[PDB]
Amino acid sequence: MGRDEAGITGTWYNQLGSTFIVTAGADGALTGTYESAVGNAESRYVLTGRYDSAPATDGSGTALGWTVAWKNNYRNAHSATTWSGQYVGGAEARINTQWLLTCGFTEANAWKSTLVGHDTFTKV
Amino acid sequence: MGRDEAGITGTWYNQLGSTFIVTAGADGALTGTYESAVGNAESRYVLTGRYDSAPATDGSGTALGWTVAWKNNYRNAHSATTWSGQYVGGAEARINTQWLLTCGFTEANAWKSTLVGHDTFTKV
Amino acid sequence: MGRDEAGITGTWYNQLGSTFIVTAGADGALTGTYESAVGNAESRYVLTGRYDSAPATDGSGTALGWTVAWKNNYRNAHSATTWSGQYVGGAEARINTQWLLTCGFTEANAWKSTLVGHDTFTKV
Amino acid sequence: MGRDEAGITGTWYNQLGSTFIVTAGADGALTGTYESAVGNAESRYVLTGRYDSAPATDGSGTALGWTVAWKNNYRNAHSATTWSGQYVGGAEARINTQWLLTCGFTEANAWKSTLVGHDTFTKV
Ligand SMILES: O=C(CCCC[C@@H]1SC[C@@H]2NC(=O)N[C@@H]21)NCCCN(CCc1ccccn1)CCc1ccccn1
Ligand SMILES: O=C(CCCC[C@@H]1SC[C@@H]2NC(=O)N[C@@H]21)NCCCN(CCc1ccccn1)CCc1ccccn1
Ligand SMILES: O=C(CCCC[C@@H]1SC[C@@H]2NC(=O)N[C@@H]21)NCCCN(CCc1ccccn1)CCc1ccccn1
Ligand SMILES: O=C(CCCC[C@@H]1SC[C@@H]2NC(=O)N[C@@H]21)NCCCN(CCc1ccccn1)CCc1ccccn1
Ligand SMILES: [Cu+2]
Ligand SMILES: [Cu+2]
Ligand SMILES: [Cu+2]
Ligand SMILES: [Cu+2]
Ligand SMILES: [Cu+2]
Ligand SMILES: [Cu+2]
Ligand SMILES: [Cu+2]
Ligand SMILES: [Cu+2]
Ligand SMILES: [Cu+2]
Ligand SMILES: [Cu+2]
Ligand SMILES: [Cu+2]
Ligand SMILES: [Cu+2]
Repeated sequence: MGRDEAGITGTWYNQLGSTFIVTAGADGALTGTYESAVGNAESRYVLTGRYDSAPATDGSGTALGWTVAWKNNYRNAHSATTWSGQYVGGAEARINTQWLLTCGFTEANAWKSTLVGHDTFTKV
Repeated sequence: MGRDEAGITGTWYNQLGSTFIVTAGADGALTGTYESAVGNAESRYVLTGRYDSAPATDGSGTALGWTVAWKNNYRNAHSATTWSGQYVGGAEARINTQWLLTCGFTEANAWKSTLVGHDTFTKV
Repeated sequence: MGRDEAGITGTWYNQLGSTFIVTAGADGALTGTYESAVGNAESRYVLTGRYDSAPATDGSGTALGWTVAWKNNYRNAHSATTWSGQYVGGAEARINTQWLLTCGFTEANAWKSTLVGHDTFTKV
Repeated sequence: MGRDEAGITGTWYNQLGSTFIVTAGADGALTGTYESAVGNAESRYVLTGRYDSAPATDGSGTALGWTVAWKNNYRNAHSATTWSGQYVGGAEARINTQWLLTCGFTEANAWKSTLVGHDTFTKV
């Protein structure tokens, strides 16, 4: 059992109103679905990732990350986002992330292929 | 069958001499192992990710991403890296990425928790 | 006179309690001092940057950026931070930024040379 | 006199074929012009920045950064780029950077306001 397996598993919301539904496995796996409130997206997309299933016990956060490729049965935005961040437990648990969204572009446009941002997820 | 399922599946090397061994599934899954030539790492770590399994056919790259949590049976660096990028096919295939490495830190050190970099993977 | 010359000029505070004191020139220059509440820093450091002195008038923010090299008469942390972001006017004006902190490192450690984060500045 | 004042001052080119013309001052100032080979840009734009004028002498690079706001007498792309990186001296001197390009956008589009990339500058 990962230390924060129960704390991570569940439904999370970010500041854009997107919905992140995840299950943390005892082995460090993250599996679930993502629904983005913004951009070229509709409904749920598959996500997978990893988390540190034996974090430090000195008050540090729990490192994790996951990926969504923005293809599902409704749309294909030819892009992928990875979120990299940490789970912070407690009364108001949070997942604090930064993210990289890469679009599949021609070689001449590679310089403008990647957006960077930051999302904060909470359980309410 | 994903368009670039065969082109992605296999063993990749980046400019640091790290080894990225991946299988692309027809459904958009990436599964495999990562071995980093640098940092607080030894041997292979589980990785999972996603890729666009029906990319555009106008010469654009194929968007993808994956995560490694830096825990295995030898070490735990209490951190996770996500790579976000695109697969570029052809005679000298490449996966061009940018990445975010987040460490699990205390709340007071969250400002210095995340490194950013860029890795280029080739098949030789 | 830049459109937001008066709105930008002045004293700003971020969520870490750092102090950003800036003057915007009519030509697009930013000049001032930065005092960081965290890290290897003490007192004020010179900053310089640029801003869009004729922004759009459709409600968009005003793009800007600036650099601090972390050397002053007290300390030298052999590093530089650049903030890239936008000034958002109104009752609760804000400068929303993302930033890159690069340390001068040996060639073998270049992969871990750059931190990424995000700072929000307000006038109170 | 900054340690790398002479090594930095001059004309640099990146992998896109952009031209970075800079003067390093003894006080740590960077001043000059930037001409981008790509994007919504034409001719030269003002740049300003800072560099560590007393770097370590253990083989580490010299940290620096600079900003361009993409307004000049020809065009205004309502955006700013900051480059954060290090000067690496020697036979084939280099400035290795990562950069953040922020567009002035409405509040609803702030999530897609910032591109991230990496540029390598050389003297030839
Ligand atoms: O939206 C998508 C998929 C949805 C992305 C949702 C993002 S994930 C990070 C964040 N957290 C979140 O909860 N929600 C957002 N994938 C293509 C992302 C194209 N751009 C901007 C949007 C757009 C939508 C429709 C038409 C054109 N654009 C990327 C920026 C860019 C780069 C270069 C040239 C032009 N544009
Ligand atoms: O190394 C790791 C795991 C290995 C990471 C390998 C990276 S993935 C991106 C890149 N592509 C690649 O192929 N290989 C590298 N995880 C903790 C990463 C701690 N820092 C730097 C390294 C280190 C090793 C040992 C002791 C201290 N550090 C992060 C930087 C930081 C931030 C704040 C304070 C101090 N340091
Ligand atoms: O603090 C500095 C200068 C102050 C930086 C303040 C930052 S600007 C962005 C942000 N907004 C803000 O208002 N305040 C912060 N420059 C060296 C920054 C060394 N690291 C972490 C701090 C530290 C302080 C003392 C001793 C060791 N570290 C960088 C992370 C790293 C990378 C690789 C290996 C180890 N560590
Ligand atoms: O080009 C500019 C100014 C030139 C930028 C040149 C860049 S600096 C980093 C890099 N190193 C370099 O040497 N050269 C490049 N400023 C607006 C940058 C708009 N986007 C992409 C380009 C574009 C040109 C014309 C029309 C539309 N786009 C940003 C991506 C985005 C985000 C959200 C929605 C849509 N697009
Ligand atoms: Cu430990
Ligand atoms: Cu954050
Ligand atoms: Cu654009
Ligand atoms: Cu399509
Ligand atoms: Cu790249
Ligand atoms: Cu440090
Ligand atoms: Cu305009
Ligand atoms: Cu922001
Ligand atoms: Cu470290
Ligand atoms: Cu020193
Ligand atoms: Cu670099
Ligand atoms: Cu777009």
